[PDB]
Amino acid sequence: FGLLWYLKELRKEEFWKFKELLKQPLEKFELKPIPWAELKKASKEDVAKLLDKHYPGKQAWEVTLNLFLQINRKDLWTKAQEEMRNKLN
Repeated sequence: FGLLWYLKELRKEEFWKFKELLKQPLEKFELKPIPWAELKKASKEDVAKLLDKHYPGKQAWEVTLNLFLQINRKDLWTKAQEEMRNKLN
């Protein structure tokens, strides 16, 4: 779960916002939000698994990166893009 490598960097309040945003309408991608019942006491590892269950493929990364921007972690956005660009070489 390469997603978890970045998710682990969220501090407590940023992670709470991240989970709340996952349950709300995802208007930029017209995807279905994660049903709220599934995020009851979800740890960082659990969220990484839910992202891969619900938004497999590039979708999970698209969602996660967009949420990073909404919770003011553009540092993590930039790091994730850098990894993805390095994979294209």
